[PDB]
Amino acid sequence: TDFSKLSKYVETLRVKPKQSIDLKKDFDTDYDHKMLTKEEGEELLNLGISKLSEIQEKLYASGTKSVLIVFQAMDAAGKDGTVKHIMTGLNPQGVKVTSFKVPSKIELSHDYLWRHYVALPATGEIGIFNRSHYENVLVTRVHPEYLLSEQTSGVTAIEQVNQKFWDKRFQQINNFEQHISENGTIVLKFFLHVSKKEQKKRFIERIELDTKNWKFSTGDLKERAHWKDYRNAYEDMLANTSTKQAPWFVIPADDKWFTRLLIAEIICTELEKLNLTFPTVSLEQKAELEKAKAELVAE
Ligand SMILES: O=P(O)(O)C(Nc1ccc(Cc2ccccc2)cc1)P(=O)(O)O
Repeated sequence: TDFSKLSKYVETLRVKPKQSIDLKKDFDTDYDHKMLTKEEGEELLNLGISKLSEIQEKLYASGTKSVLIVFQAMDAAGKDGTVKHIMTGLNPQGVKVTSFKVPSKIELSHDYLWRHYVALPATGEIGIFNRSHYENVLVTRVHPEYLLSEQTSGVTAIEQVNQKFWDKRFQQINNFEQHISENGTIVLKFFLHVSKKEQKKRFIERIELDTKNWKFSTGDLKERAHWKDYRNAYEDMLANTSTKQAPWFVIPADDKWFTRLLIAEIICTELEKLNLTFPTVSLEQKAELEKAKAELVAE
């Protein structure tokens, strides 16, 4: 069955703990051997959103768990659109998106995890980090001068930054994710993997659409010039922070409907392992219900 074929492909996207990573070679930005049509993918994606909605309702109602979903990607990979698609299927009461911008002055007076810790989901809730704590081994690794504005980083000069520094943040991040995973949080992390070619095509398409044009600010393409350093930082990150307990998935991003299908599928699969059910109505509660109803009929 197609779904079964989809389910098998999905497992190839999970980053194994003791695996090495080459994003050019070991992971696709688009997939040729798609086991379904686009119109089928849209159908299935819609079933996924409804299932996720049922899960969210059960989670809010009864569950002893929280859920944290992380999105990282290069610009124009489809990250915001994906977040938005997932989100509008869900109850706003139980879901919270946090897009972490450049740190505030206050946030810069705490360690780099603090603001992420502060924003964690409460039990019964779903938190989505659109960008995350991982920016601290990505954008700040490509742009290590940013560490000089970090009063907690202990970096007065970029020569001080080396591989041990990054290893040490990887260990911090893992410890953090392990702690929350051992205290009720399900952690799931998605890297939307767009090709340099497709990013260009999307950038040009945005530049030529007058409806979207006004959102461009000076230097929005700067990160594309550091494509290779980002690739490197992503590779090293993915090889050292995917655990069985807090896995990374590398999602091909060059076809958006498919990217969305995959993420919805993985989230459903993973949260289905919690065996969430609605509360059931005991005899005592049943009695109360029938008593309440009799009072209304008798007014
Ligand atoms: O989903 P939408 O909101 O319609 C699009 N978002 C978007 C974000 C930033 C910009 C400014 C910009 C950035 C780089 C190159 C040229 C222009 C334009 C549009 P999209 O994510 O679908 O592209």
